[PDB]
Formats: sequence, C-alpha cells, structure tokens
Amino acid sequence: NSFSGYLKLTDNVYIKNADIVEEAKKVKPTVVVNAANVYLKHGGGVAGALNKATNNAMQVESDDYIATNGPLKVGGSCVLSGHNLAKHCLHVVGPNVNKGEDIQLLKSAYENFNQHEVLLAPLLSAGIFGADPIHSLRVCVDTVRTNVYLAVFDKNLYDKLVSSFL
Repeated sequence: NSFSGYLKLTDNVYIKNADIVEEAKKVKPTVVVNAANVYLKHGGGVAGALNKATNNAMQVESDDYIATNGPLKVGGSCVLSGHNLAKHCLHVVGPNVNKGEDIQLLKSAYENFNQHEVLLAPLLSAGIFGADPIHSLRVCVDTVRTNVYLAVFDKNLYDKLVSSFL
C-alpha cells in the first residue's frame, strides 16, 4: 500500500524512523493515533505536534468532546476527526509514569488499537510520558493483532529499538 520504507518486526507490526506528522500528511491514513492525555490537552510531544499541524482544529474539537463527555480514563480512547492528517484520529491515553500512573495500563491502552484494521501510531507512553520505549514496543507486539505502522522520531532510539528487538 502507501506505507513505504518500514522495517517488518512481526506479522503485523512495522517500524520506521519518521516524523508521524510528515508521515500522516504523505499517507493520509484511515487512522492516526495520538498520544493523548485524559483532558485532551494537546500541548506537547506527539499531541502538540499533531494539533499544530491541524492549525488547532484538533484542540477545538477536543474541548467540545471534553465539555460533553468529561475526561478519558488512563488506558482509554476516543475516536475523533483526523482533520487534514487522516480520516480519523484515535486519541489513546497511555500511563504517564512521571505522574505515578500504573504502567500495567499500557496494555489496556494498546488494546484499543485492535478495534481498527490499520493504524499509523507512535509508541505509547514513550517520550514525555516517561516509560521505557523498549518496554512499550514489547507490549505493542504482544498486544496488538491488527496492522500497526510505528513512527519513531528519534533516530538513535529507532536504532536501539531495532537492534534490541527480541
């Protein structure tokens, strides 16, 4: 299909060193995953980058969602518009280890991916959420059964994830 340049890790998990924003703009996937928080406040990390690329439309939509439905749970998700990036955005809340949230909820977070056949996604709970990216990749592989294309921004981290994969 339109996903190009990925390394195959398993039957269903693929990985690339790429900026998820630039990869979404090129591919226009059906589903892009956002690394959200429970308030859908898209300030930094992946969320801030995705929101910026939508010219803040993602944040306006998200504020309406929260006003109607209240916060998400850690491990939970919602499906909103993908704006100019994708058909849909799956906002998924992984645990934030810097807030003391339970790392076991990472598995629950990845289970949300199984409701969608194909996804472009970041590693959940990595980056500013404080979890070990090697662990996040392992949980992903062991949990997700649908086709997931992972975009890893940092080249040094990408190389470490590939070279330590087991």
